[PDB]
Amino acid sequence: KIDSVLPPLTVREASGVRTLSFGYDTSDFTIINSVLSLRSRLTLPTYRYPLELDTANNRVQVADRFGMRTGTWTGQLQYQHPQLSWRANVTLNLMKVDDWLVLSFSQMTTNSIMADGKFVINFVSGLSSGWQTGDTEPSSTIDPLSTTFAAVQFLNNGQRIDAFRIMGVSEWTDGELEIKNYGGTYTGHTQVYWAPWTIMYPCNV
Amino acid sequence: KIDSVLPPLTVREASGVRTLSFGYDTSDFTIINSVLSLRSRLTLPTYRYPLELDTANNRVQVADRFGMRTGTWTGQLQYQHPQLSWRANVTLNLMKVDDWLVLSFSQMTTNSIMADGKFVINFVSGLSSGWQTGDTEPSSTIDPLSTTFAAVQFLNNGQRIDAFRIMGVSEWTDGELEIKNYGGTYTGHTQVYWAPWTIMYPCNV
Amino acid sequence: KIDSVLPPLTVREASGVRTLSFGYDTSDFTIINSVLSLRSRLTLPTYRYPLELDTANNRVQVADRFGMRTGTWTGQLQYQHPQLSWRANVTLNLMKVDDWLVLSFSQMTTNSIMADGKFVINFVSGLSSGWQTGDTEPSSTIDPLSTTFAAVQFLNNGQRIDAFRIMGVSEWTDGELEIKNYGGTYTGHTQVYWAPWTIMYPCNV
Ligand SMILES: CC(=O)N[C@H]1[C@H]([C@H](O)[C@H](O)CO)O[C@@](O[C@H]2[C@@H](O)[C@@H](CO)O[C@@H](O[C@H]3[C@H](O)[C@@H](O)[C@H](O)O[C@@H]3CO)[C@@H]2O)(C(=O)O)C[C@@H]1O
Ligand SMILES: CC(=O)N[C@H]1[C@H]([C@H](O)[C@H](O)CO)O[C@@](O[C@H]2[C@@H](O)[C@@H](CO)O[C@@H](O[C@H]3[C@H](O)[C@@H](O)[C@H](O)O[C@@H]3CO)[C@@H]2O)(C(=O)O)C[C@@H]1O
Ligand SMILES: CC(=O)N[C@H]1[C@H]([C@H](O)[C@H](O)CO)O[C@@](O[C@@H]2[C@@H](O)[C@H](O)O[C@H](CO)[C@@H]2O)(C(=O)O)C[C@@H]1O
Repeated sequence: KIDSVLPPLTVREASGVRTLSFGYDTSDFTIINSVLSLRSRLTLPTYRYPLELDTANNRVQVADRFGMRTGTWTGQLQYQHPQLSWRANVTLNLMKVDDWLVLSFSQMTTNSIMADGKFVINFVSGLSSGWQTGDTEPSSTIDPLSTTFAAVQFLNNGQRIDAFRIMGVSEWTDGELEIKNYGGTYTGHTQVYWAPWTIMYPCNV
Repeated sequence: KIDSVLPPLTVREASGVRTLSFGYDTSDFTIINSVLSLRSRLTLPTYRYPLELDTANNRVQVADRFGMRTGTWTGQLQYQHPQLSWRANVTLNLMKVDDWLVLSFSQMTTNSIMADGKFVINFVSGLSSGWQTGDTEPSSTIDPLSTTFAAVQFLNNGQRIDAFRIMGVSEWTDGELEIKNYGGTYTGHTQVYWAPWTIMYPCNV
Repeated sequence: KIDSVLPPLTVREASGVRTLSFGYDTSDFTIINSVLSLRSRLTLPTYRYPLELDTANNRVQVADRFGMRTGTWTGQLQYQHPQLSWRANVTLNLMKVDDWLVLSFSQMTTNSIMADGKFVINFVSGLSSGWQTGDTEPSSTIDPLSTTFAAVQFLNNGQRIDAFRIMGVSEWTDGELEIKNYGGTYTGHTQVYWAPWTIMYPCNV
């Protein structure tokens, strides 16, 4: 039947007995259970967010949402001072940009404030869909995480007086974000007009 | 002749017939068009920017430009108010840091301004090489995207008066960036000296 | 002995002699030194920081420290002006967030200052463990890299006068960071109370 044999196939006549064998690369293959098997089958790694595998085009990429994720918080902005405290209905815009959380305040009119004080935002409830309270937790306990200025107008018996307020992100406790108002320029007033302002802090959730 | 046969190769006599055959692992291989073929050939993924494959060292990395990309815009800064509007020749420095665009203003001397108003930057033309107009488009329509303060000196005509201006990134339309000046401290003046200032906004291009 | 063969094996006959041969997918395999060898052995890429391979779960991810790395600098904050200069003992908090370096100043009381001037931070020494001087080098030479406002109180014979100071990150030279105080509101004073403030600049180290 079989006259000759071509590689990988070879016939070795050792001890007057002709034996047929299959030749293979030792580092590539191995015989297990009397079959040709691959030595070291390479398993492809998985990817943790913000890295993702686009299975449709077999491409690894940074998730789009990582650069920008929007949301809103609806609740009551709490002003706190031992001698004066109030609640104002606000809706603030939120945006996750990389490892930062940005809060955007639109203009607002509030009751009067003391020379210094605290603003508290309770994220326990009020977040738009897709957002969890934990998503607003800062990635550091350093105080302050960031400071910004808010431009205001103090209303005092008809006259509008331009001033500023310095605001610092200082604490986060069980979903309550605390923004300290260290001070700034001040005058006796009845009401405050706040121009829009943004504040951001590190957040890796 | 052929006396013996070593694995993967095996001989089986069944139904008075002796048939030789090649022994293979069924999860590693198969037979396609009567030849040994690999089952499940693993294809290596490609990478979308800012991820890149350094082919020279077979290493996946984040592109260097992602952390920092510089540029300049040369044009006319437009101040807009219904009762007053002007154009000033400026060159502002630009830097792309991750998913942020930073605009850096050098000191400047401009005509007088109203208590509030708009600054417009037309990116349709004026960008340095490598930059396209689309590269300045914000990644969100939230208003404001960011706010900052600019320190100014109002020339009363006899005296130089220190004040501030609050600036907010508010809109981008077909290459025109709009920076609103909500207000701040103010006095009657002939001209404005602006100290340097920076403003940044989210941008994922 | 051997009655017949089966695929991959074939016994083809030509030119008067019958020969046994092994069949293979020519794209998948080849013969090298008369042995079955695979073509195109896939080599897995390595990863450059902030990308890393979690070997335990065979997963590629962004390093945790990339989003947040804390530290402290302890030294003397140097104020510089041709007609006045001093040194104050400070400890400032530092945080690396992505490609940004954030400096956090706690409240401080310093000696009096001129209408404008420079603040210098010498990172050559004073950094907490894990931090090198090179880690504070900006990723661009643009001036200013960033500006912020500091809220101050000018102390002049017991009276406290609220004002602001504009601060810009302007230069880094051999470990010395320079923060220019372009100006802001001012009055004659003997000492300055500074509210807390943060400033950040691009840094890809
Ligand atoms: C940060 C923020 O949420 N800013 C709002 C603020 C604050 O909610 C508020 O001033 C804090 O004290 O209010 C602004 O005006 C809105 C406010 O007056 C509410 C009160 O009901 O009405 C909104 O519009 C109403 C309108 O009053 C109705 O007559 C109408 O039928 O429906 C509208 C629904 O929107 C005001 O826009 C403010 O500028 O003071 C808007 C800020 O965005
Ligand atoms: C943001 C920005 O671009 N700031 C510039 C500003 C503004 O261009 C300007 O003040 C807006 O009104 O100008 C600063 O000064 C430059 C300005 O006066 C221009 C006017 O020609 O000249 C520049 O230097 C010239 C110099 O005037 C010529 O005599 C000389 O032959 O060439 C020089 C270089 O072209 C001024 O630097 C300003 O300080 O207000 C500089 C800002 O960076
Ligand atoms: C940024 C910083 O390090 N801030 C410190 C600050 C400065 O060290 C200092 O005021 C610069 O002049 O000091 C603070 O605390 C002070 C002590 O450092 C000082 O030894 O004693 C002071 C009272 O006698 C004061 O308590 C401050 O000014 O509050 C603390 C701050 O974090």
